[PDB]
Amino acid sequence: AKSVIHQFFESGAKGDVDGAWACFADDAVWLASEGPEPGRTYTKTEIRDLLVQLDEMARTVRAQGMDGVFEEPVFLTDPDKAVVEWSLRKADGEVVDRGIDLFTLRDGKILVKDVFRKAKL
Amino acid sequence: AKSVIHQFFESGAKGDVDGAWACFADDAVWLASEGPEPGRTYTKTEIRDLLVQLDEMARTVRAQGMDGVFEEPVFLTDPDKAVVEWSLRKADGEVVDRGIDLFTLRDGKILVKDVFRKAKLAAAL
Ligand SMILES: CCC[C@H]1C(=O)CC(=O)O[C@@H]1CC(=O)/C(C)=C/C[C@@H]1O[C@](C)(CCO)C[C@@H]1C
Ligand SMILES: CCC[C@H]1C(=O)CC(=O)O[C@@H]1CC(=O)/C(C)=C/C[C@@H]1O[C@](C)(CCO)C[C@@H]1C
Repeated sequence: AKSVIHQFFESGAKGDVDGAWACFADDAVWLASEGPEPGRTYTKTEIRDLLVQLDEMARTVRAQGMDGVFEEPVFLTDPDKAVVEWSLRKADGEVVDRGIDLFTLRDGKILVKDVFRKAKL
Repeated sequence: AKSVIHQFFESGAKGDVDGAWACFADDAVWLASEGPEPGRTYTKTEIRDLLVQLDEMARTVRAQGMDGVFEEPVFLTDPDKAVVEWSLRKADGEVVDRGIDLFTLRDGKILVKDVFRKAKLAAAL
């Protein structure tokens, strides 16, 4: 892969939960886009179950004709940070979900995945 | 300022709506965190009222010990794009709101301000 962020999305796209989980450092956090904190902090032990959930949601939206698009990661001037823009589109192209992840890396592992999404409210 | 992004947050914090507005290109869009799009698109003519609404929003949080923090922009490898992380916090430090802006700049003006915020919830399902 071109980077550990590329590896994470490539594993996910493959359904390799274990491969994606291994992209995270043992002290990593996933800062979810919704929750009381605001957002929600998931530690590495808690992340694997999130990846299982996401794999089954991915297959369910695909069966409805939806298309999940993850843009190529763009690194910041700080090379240990990068953003990944993403969206969910109906089959014709309409966007129903859109967000961005801010990654923090350390020593080739993901240390923070900070997830944001538009509120279609 | 050290960039038009620095200028924008300097002028907004002063309540200088006109100065903050002038940071936007005439064809700029402010993509708000919430709406049906998802998010909500504001063109430059609609941004000024948003800036006034936000200006009286700031007074009401200011008038309650709440402080907003806007981090220095960090640019992408595309030097016309940058992220600004931000947070609103109570006096005692509790985080009330937190988000990130993705800026697209062009010819020294803001072309896109793409706003994302964490959703404060007990749970999503
Ligand atoms: C199980 C709940 C966990 C999600 C949240 O509620 C918030 C969060 O921070 O984490 C998750 C949200 C998240 O990460 C993304 C990228 C969602 C995007 C969607 O993901 C799909 C299902 C593909 C993944 O396989 C297609 C679509 C673009
Ligand atoms: C930065 C505004 C971007 C907002 C939108 O795109 C519309 C929306 O739905 O959500 C976004 C986020 C939002 O609304 C708030 C309230 C952000 C913080 C607040 O900004 C103040 C007014 C200072 C800026 O001058 C003080 C306070 C910390």
